[PDB]
Amino acid sequence: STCTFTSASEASESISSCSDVVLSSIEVPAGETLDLSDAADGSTITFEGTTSFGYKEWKGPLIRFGGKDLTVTMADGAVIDGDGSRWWDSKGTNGGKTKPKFMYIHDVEDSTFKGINIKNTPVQAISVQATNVHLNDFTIDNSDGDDNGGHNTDGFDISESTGVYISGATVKNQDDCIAINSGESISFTGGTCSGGHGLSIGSVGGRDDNTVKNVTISDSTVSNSANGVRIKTIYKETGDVSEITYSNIQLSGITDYGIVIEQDYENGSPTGTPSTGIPITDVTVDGVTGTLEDDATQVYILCGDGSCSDWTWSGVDLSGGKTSDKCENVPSGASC
Ligand SMILES: *[C@@H]1O[C@H](CO)[C@@H](O[C@@H]2O[C@H](CO)[C@@H](O)[C@H](O)[C@H]2NC(C)=O)[C@H](O)[C@H]1NC(C)=O
Ligand SMILES: *[C@H]1O[C@H](CO)[C@@H](O)[C@H](O)[C@@H]1O
Ligand SMILES: *[C@H]1O[C@H](CO)[C@@H](O)[C@H](O)[C@@H]1O
Repeated sequence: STCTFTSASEASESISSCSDVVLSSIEVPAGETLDLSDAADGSTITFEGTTSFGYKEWKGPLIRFGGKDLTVTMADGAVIDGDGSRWWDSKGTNGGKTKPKFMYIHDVEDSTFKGINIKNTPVQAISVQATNVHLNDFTIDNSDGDDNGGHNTDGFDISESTGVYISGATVKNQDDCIAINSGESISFTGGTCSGGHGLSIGSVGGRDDNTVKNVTISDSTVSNSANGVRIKTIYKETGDVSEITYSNIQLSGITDYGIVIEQDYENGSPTGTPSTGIPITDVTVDGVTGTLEDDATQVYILCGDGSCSDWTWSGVDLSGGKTSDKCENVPSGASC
């Protein structure tokens, strides 16, 4: 007795009483969240047809998950379409129109999301605040944003999580493919990132949680993006970044930085001066290869005095771009 919902109200009202849920071409009203947070433990949720959202300049989120032992999937041909170009104005979260957050995978545990297919989010696509979740074969296609004013269209923003396993994601966007602001035991593998800002740890600091530990980013590609591999920490803040592994990352058409690790962020931009309250230790880089554009820098490491240590750097083989003469306090295991 699968429950089939054709409206947001039906879902919100009835989801908790259902073990098998079908969300059939829901047109979510403007200014409302498609609220699935009261989903029954152990239930299955399937998206069918096109899920859409009415236009309002508000903060979202457009979709909110919640619960335990969930299985979330998409029917053949199904898509969750944010139709973000309605909001896009080249300013994203920094100005212009108020733009809603898209998908919150918050207050979720021991659940698997499979084949989630998303197009044109207003700003950031997925906010993850979860425990022991698998996010498999996602497609987050914000490629329309390149010519239609997309900005801050992050793939996965991760914070306050433990055990988040992303596999097989494809992210076409205008900002970070993934951004880990905090978390423990986070992995991203078999990913295809294009258009944006790369595979990022940070910015780290100034939040409720400023600890990143045990991150593995591997077997993935990053194309036509500002950065390949990145770790950013905030000037004069505290936290800890450790046990980070980048393995078998292939880059193409990188425009800014192949690998960039810097401890000098303030107000969303580099100051040029690092600080030492957010140590970055036990970082392994093993096999980062590919191509950089003419004005890109291969490697830029801007660490505080003593605040980056115990790095294991090998197989860094980049072609094109420039060599930095601005690196500071580079760990013995590494090189610009
Ligand atoms: C770092 O993260 C990995 C997960 O990315 C943790 O290892 C796993 O633990 C269970 C134990 O059976 C395995 O089934 C999983 O397959 C493991 N995951 C992976 C990707 O290998 C690992 O223990 C963490 N390291 C710590 C906490 O020291
Ligand atoms: C989802 O929406 C329903 C009605 O739309 C509420 O009753 C429920 O609390 C949740 O907000
Ligand atoms: C949600 O759906 C259930 C049926 O599964 C209804 O009983 C309820 O009133 C709401 O429509």
